[PDB]
Amino acid sequence: DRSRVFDILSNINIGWNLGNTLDATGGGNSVNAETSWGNPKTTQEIVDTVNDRGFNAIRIPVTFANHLGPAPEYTISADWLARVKEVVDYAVNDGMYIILDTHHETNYWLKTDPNNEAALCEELAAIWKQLAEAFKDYDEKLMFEGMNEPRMAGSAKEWSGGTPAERKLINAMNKAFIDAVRATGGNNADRVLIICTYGHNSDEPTLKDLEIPSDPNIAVALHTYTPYFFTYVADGSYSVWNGSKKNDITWQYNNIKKYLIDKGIPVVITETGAQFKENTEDIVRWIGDYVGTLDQDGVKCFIWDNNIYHGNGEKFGLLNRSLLKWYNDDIVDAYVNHAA
Ligand SMILES: [Mg+2]
Repeated sequence: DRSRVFDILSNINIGWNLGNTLDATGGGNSVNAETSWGNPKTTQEIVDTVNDRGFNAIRIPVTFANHLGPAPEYTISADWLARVKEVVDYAVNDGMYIILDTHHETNYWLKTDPNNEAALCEELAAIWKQLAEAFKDYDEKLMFEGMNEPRMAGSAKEWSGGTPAERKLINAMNKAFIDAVRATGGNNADRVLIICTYGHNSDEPTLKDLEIPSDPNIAVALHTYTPYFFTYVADGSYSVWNGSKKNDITWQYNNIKKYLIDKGIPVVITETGAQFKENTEDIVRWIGDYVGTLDQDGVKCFIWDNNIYHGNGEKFGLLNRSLLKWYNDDIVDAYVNHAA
């Protein structure tokens, strides 16, 4: 029975990612990494604003690599650990549901070479042991997500669920993550731990090869920016949403129900969203079809928000953090009022 995890997740309206922030990789071994991709330093007020709008869950992506000491201890720089804790505490201060992950480790040490399994598992465990210790006394609203889109960057199947060998490696890494956290005890004994597929991919072969831990306090995370050609800008992309492509969402969701939901495994969509293409009305309709599909089985999602809206880049921005005002209240309304 995994009902405790379902109970905790049911308290979430919809979630929000503090993107391009603690996950940013500039600045070297410095707290300045946080602002290295152009976002302002996070404040209590920024977090309050997210909560107040109706996003009562926040995902805090963090890239640790540059703040780590040498193997085998991989000691997290004290200044960085303290700053990560400060940001998590903004959310705890507001009684929010929280996901803390490791993030762009994939730029550094987290390269899914099956021949390097031991070193990979050991580094992931060494990092999570330290995080679990730091947050050992935190309550059940704080969840850990072991990895983010773990893959081999540049590989042929980087974004299609990788290879069978890589997927076995992911299973091993998910276990190492769970094992390291549970070993620290305290509230970490039953904290919700969120494992993932290769690249957070949700294609059938990827789901089919996913090992499900016997640990009853886990959830499986996926990233479904579906359809890719609506949500991203690429040759072949479109900004119009009239429902004709809803099938792309339905098909994929059916594989998620087949392999996870209908088996009683908790699923969380820890990233999704649609880049702004001067198509407010279309995104509002897509949200209805996409989030409405997840709502059928009470699956929760967290929206990616990188604070990019007017400028160049992937325009996932929703909250203008400097002004504490939302870039687009119609899109934001559709998200937070999804259950209405
Ligand atoms: Mg306890």
